[PDB]
Amino acid sequence: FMVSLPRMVYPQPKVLTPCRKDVLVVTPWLAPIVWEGTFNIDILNEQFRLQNTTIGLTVFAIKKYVAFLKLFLETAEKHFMVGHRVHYYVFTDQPAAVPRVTLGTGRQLSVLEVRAYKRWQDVSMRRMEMISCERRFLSEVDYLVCVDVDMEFRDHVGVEILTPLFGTLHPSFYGSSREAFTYERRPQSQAYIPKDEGDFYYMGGFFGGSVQEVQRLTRACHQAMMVDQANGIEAVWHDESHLNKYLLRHKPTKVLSPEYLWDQQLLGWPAVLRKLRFTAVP
Amino acid sequence: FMVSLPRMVYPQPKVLTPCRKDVLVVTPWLAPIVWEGTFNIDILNEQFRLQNTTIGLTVFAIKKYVAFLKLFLETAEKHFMVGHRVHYYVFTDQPAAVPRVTLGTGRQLSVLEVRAYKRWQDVSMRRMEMISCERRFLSEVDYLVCVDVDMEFRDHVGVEILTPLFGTLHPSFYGSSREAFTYERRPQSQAYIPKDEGDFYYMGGFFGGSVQEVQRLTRACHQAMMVDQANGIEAVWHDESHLNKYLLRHKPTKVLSPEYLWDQQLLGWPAVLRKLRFTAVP
Ligand SMILES: O=c1ccn([C@@H]2O[C@H](COP(=O)(O)OP(=O)(O)O)[C@@H](O)[C@H]2O)c(=O)[nH]1
Ligand SMILES: O=c1ccn([C@@H]2O[C@H](COP(=O)(O)OP(=O)(O)O)[C@@H](O)[C@H]2O)c(=O)[nH]1
Ligand SMILES: OC[C@H]1O[C@@H](O)[C@H](O)[C@@H](O)[C@H]1O
Ligand SMILES: OC[C@H]1O[C@@H](O)[C@H](O)[C@@H](O)[C@H]1O
Ligand SMILES: [Mn+2]
Ligand SMILES: [Mn+2]
Repeated sequence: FMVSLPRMVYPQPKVLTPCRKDVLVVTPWLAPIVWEGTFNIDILNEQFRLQNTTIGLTVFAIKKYVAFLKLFLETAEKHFMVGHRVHYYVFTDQPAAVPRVTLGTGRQLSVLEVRAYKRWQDVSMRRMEMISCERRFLSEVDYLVCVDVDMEFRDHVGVEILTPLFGTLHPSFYGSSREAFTYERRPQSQAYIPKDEGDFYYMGGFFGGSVQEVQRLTRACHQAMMVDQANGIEAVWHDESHLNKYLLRHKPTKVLSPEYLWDQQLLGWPAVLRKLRFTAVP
Repeated sequence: FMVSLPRMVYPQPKVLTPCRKDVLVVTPWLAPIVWEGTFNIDILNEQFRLQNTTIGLTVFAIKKYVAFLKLFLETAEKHFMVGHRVHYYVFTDQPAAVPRVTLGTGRQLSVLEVRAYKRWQDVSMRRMEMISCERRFLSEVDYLVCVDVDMEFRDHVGVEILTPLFGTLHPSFYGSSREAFTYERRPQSQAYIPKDEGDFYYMGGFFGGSVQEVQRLTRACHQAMMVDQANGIEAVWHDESHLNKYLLRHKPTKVLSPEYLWDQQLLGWPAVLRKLRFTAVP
């Protein structure tokens, strides 16, 4: 039951003036592509607060990556779903290395101890298995957001992202034609996508959705990875290749612009990006 | 469980070329606004067929309005959800006057006999009550679409419209500022909207959604109309005023452009409309 909004005073949307004329703001399957200027966060905040929405955020910090948690969490506190209920799930082989970061009201952190794998490829790839865990998220949160830890928030990341299923435009490929995408190209892999298929190249470092849709996606990608293993093939970009195959065949209901996953050292600050919200740490 | 799409070959969406630059294609609460050029119907058709989607279409044909049914249904057959399962629900005081129109496969028509009210205002207004009926739609269709009968389809009206809750931009007001909207302005009415509120002016002749959301909307508008009656006030534009109050406070998840409800005699064929899909019959 969606509760009625209260009276609100805000600028009228005008149908004969687009917000943004410089970028695609809706996919061909009618999913919004989230850019600054496309959303009124006051409206969205109302809608999601009236539902008492809880967002879970998953992050893996294995081996030396535990060093990135302090900045990741400190800046999450400043920028990520502020005002909403948040549950951080920190998966680590080193529980005692998790920094004690002061949280705002309505926000909590759980440390989930996991095995470290030796190869950084397996650490990255096994996130899907670990995320898929399963009864816990279903009882505790409405949405799950799944990110890389070697990152910092610099600007607003809020309920505008929430939807049944989302992926994020990889910042190196948003302007590329599809044959340039680094999809897995060997037919022997479950992640295979031919040169004439593909909508976008999604980044493995930022995806999410409802708990149900996230469990579906992580289960399907883990199954597909196990099939590849049994067959002696490792996809070119590991979990990210499978994520891309999944999202090709199960279209996301929102797509995040590269505002939401950017690398300023590698790519600068183009005029098309009005905000750099979540960025790579050198 | 959303089933996997098959391989498909279609044009790549390019994030640095918008489809449409001339019109707003997404609302500030991240609802798509459906214009020609924003959707790939082949993708949407796949998505909805894999769900075996059934669409119900409600139409009232009371008193002399039964004359409009032949053209309405004949042209629906040519343009409305072709290839999908369709159930037409024709509400009439004259069952024997319903024309025998030949339907495509997978499509059916039921005639629901109702009382005629004397005043065209009450005939229009009581649609909400009649639509809200209730167990029947829940068992028989996935979505309900609710339209005026004095209309004809001229072009494609398909699954691009389907969503939990939609309204349609009134063709006389899409370019107007909000204080020009003919919302009910008396505070004594449940339909009241102040001059500094409002996103759009939605047309009472074309709305829809999931069966659940449509039942919510029609129930809320009927309750609000009964309150107004008890209080001796009739809103300026009857059901349409209440519809507008509802959609202000419960935002639609898609908005249809005026392609979907147009009057060529009154308003011509502006360049912003690439297609005139469902049009007023003189
Ligand atoms: O030794 C490792 C390697 C990977 N990761 C996790 O896997 C993510 C993906 O790896 P990485 O950020 O190195 O990949 P990149 O962004 O360079 O593609 C990291 O953010 C961590 O969250 C980890 O915790 N420890
Ligand atoms: O005597 C009447 C008056 C109204 N209607 C139904 O109510 C709708 C709304 O009325 P109308 O189309 O006259 O309103 P308008 O489009 O002129 O605002 C009509 O399409 C019919 O579906 C009807 O069936 N018989
Ligand atoms: O081509 C795909 C790759 O692009 C790189 O820029 C990124 O650092 C990698 O993790 C991978 O996503
Ligand atoms: O101002 C609202 C009105 O606009 C007219 O153009 C239309 O014929 C009416 O039914 C009503 O919608
Ligand atoms: Mn990373
Ligand atoms: Mn009409």
